[PDB]
Amino acid sequence: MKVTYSGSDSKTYDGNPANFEPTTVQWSGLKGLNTSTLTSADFTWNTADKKAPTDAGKYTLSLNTTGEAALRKANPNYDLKTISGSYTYTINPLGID
Repeated sequence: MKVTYSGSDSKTYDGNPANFEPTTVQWSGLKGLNTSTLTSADFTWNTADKKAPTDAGKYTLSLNTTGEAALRKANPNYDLKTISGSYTYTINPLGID
């Protein structure tokens, strides 16, 4: 009876910004919840500039207010009063032999 999200992903450092993939986010708590309309724009990187990072490190993203509205719109039979979650994205350092 409580909508939650979780998930994780990673890449190896390549000097390019990370590409968050919303299909790696795992949803739970409500049978039949429609998450098919969510996009990368619906989550915000919890970084200093709120942009996708490049440097090796451990980062998180959170569903933002745009994302809350999108999820609510996709589920008209419900009044989704809480949405809680955690999502971790790691950029691993590049091995140099």
